[PDB]
Amino acid sequence: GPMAWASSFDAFFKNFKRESKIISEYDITLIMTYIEENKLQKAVSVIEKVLRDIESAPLHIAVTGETGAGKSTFINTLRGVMKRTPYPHPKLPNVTIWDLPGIGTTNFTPQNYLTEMKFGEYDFFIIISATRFKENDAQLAKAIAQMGMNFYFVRTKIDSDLDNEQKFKPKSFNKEEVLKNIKDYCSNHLQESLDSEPPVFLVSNVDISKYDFPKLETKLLQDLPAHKRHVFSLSLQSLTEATINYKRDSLKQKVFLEAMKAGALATIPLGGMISDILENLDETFNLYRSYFGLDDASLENIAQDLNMSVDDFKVHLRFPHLFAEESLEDKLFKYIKHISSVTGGPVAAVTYYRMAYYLQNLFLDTAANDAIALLNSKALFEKKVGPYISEPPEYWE
Repeated sequence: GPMAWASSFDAFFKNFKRESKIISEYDITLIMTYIEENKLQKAVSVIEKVLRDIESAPLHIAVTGETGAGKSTFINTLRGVMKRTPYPHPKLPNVTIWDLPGIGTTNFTPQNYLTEMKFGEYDFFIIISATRFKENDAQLAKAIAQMGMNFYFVRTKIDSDLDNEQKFKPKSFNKEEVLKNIKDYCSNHLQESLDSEPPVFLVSNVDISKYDFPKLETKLLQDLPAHKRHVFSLSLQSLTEATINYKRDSLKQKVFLEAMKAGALATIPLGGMISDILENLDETFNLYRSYFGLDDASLENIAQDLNMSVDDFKVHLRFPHLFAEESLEDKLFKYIKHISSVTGGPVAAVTYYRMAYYLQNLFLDTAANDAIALLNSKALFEKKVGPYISEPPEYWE
């Protein structure tokens, strides 16, 4: 009883990368304590409080740097698009990317710049440069860290410098040597002023899949408070498998907690059929489609590149057909048996909410696999219908 539901709870959250956990290990420890003491109502009120903090958590990101750093293109690419300027995210009103003028552009000291730019409103600072980070940049970072906050040095316009070098020396172009020289110069000069060797993230302003942008996103996740990881995961653009999987895992944890909130303690059965639960979940499912870029509007462009209609293209995606007919409820019985033999399942006494949980979990895993397929839509289809059953040799194809 009590001891077994705490182990399922523990075993569920053990399955996730450390930087993706939306509750802290203290939260988990508290919740497990109450479950083990047979205080499930107390455990539920903790989960409710956690979920309220998660759902209302705002995200304010300060991007500080000079105008030559392409700050505008950087900010638009984050959002999928002497005074600070806000740029709300187009899909998430509670996310705001702020354009902060370069400290060198102003004439403030670091401490005065921070107070002028309202440093307490932000979750972290991005210090951006298209060139090298000056000693004033290092002084700013030092102040930010003294305020107990986080900063990240981002060197942008990497694609422009590689292009110039490539056109300069087409036959001896060494991509990795350019990157190493750029990063080392930036690192070595920040190390002299700053107490520790700060990481420097090399990025393209127009393509967040490239260079160090993936490692940046992982470090930002890892440094944020646990409850802020969900809204930050949602704010990412679903353009890499890692980013898609960050969203998948964050939403899977959230629906697990929602299941316990709604169904750990309810006891008169709600009744209905699986078809009724699915009807009730229809708007939730559409919200999930929107998180993953699977809504009809987003699927139009991709279907065109494949000379298909959205209806055609959706034949080859799994989420539309997940529930059909071998009956559905037998498929679900076996699914539940598989999962709950492994991680115990959700803490949900109410069948309605137990099944809502599994239906949402399944939809989330499917939507994420579909989104991953969208990254390489044409090639996947062309390989699928074409004859070859195996992968091509390395540099031939």
